[PDB]
Amino acid sequence: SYYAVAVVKKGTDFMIKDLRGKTSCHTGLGRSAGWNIPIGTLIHREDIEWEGIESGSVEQAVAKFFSASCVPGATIEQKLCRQCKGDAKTKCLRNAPYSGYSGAFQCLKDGKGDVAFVKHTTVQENAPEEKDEYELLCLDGSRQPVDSYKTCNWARVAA
Ligand SMILES: [Fe+3]
Repeated sequence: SYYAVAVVKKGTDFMIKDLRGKTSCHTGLGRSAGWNIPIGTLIHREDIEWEGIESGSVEQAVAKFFSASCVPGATIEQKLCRQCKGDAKTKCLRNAPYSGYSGAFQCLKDGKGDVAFVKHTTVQENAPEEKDEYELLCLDGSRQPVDSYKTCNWARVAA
């Protein structure tokens, strides 16, 4: 079991209400801290209105919602692939430089994203020497520092 956390650089000042039109980094299409929890959360405080109905387009309603994302694994929406590092043909594959926990966070570190949707051990695991350079978006419209994820997380995820 992990916690889903939303990780941001210190010195940006956007809160959870303020996410529309930001850029984002996800581990990949369909993963738990990655597409599932933040996108469903955003859908249920009504930030992402489900744009589709020729077609349940979740990918569309999300592309409508952030400016540009990296979401390795994305099928339909070429906005979702727009911040991804790598080659033309490769960069948005389900494994690619920006795929996964480590890659979602490297997206944000690299400046390629304003937020990374990840898990509670990602910043320590990947950059223990730069943890104070980050904080976490809480659901209550505050920030807390990276250690505070028990008190600052989008959800607790099963095994
Ligand atoms: Fe996961």
